[PDB]
Amino acid sequence: ENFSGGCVAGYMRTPDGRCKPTFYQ
Repeated sequence: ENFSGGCVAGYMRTPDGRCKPTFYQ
């Protein structure tokens, strides 16, 4: 439900329609 939408900072915006965290330590 509403998978995409407004994401937060640090969440790479995939070019398909999703959000992924980029906390590479």
